[PDB]
Amino acid sequence: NFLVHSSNNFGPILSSTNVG
Amino acid sequence: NFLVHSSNNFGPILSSTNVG
Amino acid sequence: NFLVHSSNNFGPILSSTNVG
Amino acid sequence: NFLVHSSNNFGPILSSTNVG
Amino acid sequence: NFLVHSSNNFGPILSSTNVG
Amino acid sequence: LVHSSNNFGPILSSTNVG
Amino acid sequence: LVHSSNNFGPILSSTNVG
Amino acid sequence: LVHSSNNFGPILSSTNVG
Amino acid sequence: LVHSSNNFGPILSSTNVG
Amino acid sequence: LVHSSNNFGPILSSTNVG
Repeated sequence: NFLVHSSNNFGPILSSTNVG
Repeated sequence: NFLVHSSNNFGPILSSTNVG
Repeated sequence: NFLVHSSNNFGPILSSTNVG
Repeated sequence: NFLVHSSNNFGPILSSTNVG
Repeated sequence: NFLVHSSNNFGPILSSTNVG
Repeated sequence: LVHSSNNFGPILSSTNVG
Repeated sequence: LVHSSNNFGPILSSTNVG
Repeated sequence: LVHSSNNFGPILSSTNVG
Repeated sequence: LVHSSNNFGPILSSTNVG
Repeated sequence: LVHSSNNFGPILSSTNVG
């Protein structure tokens, strides 16, 4: 009996975003 | 008995977005 | 007995988006 | 007994979108 | 006993969309 | 033994120059 | 034994120069 | 024995130069 | 024995020069 | 025995030069 919401929402990976 | 929502939503990978 | 929603939504991979 | 929704929705791969 | 919806929806691959 | 698999293992992996 | 797997193991891994 | 797995193990791992 | 796993073990690990 | 696990063990570990 869970009746849960269980939001994991964001999981981003901004790897090596070599912004200049 | 789950009755769950279980939203994993975003999972992005912005790898090497070498923005100039 | 699940009755779940289970939305995985986005899974993008913006690999090497070398925006100039 | 599942009765599930199980939406995997987006799975995009914007590989090497070298936008100029 | 599944009775599922199981929508995989988008799976695009915009590879090398070298937009100028 | 039953499944509803939605697997995807992508690669995207080689010498990517910029 | 039942499943509803939604696996994905990506790689994105090689010599990425900038 | 039942599951609703949503696994993903990514890698993103190689010689990434900048 | 039941689950609702949402695992992800990423790596992101190699010689990253700057 | 039931679960609602939301595990993630990442690594991010290699020779990261700057």
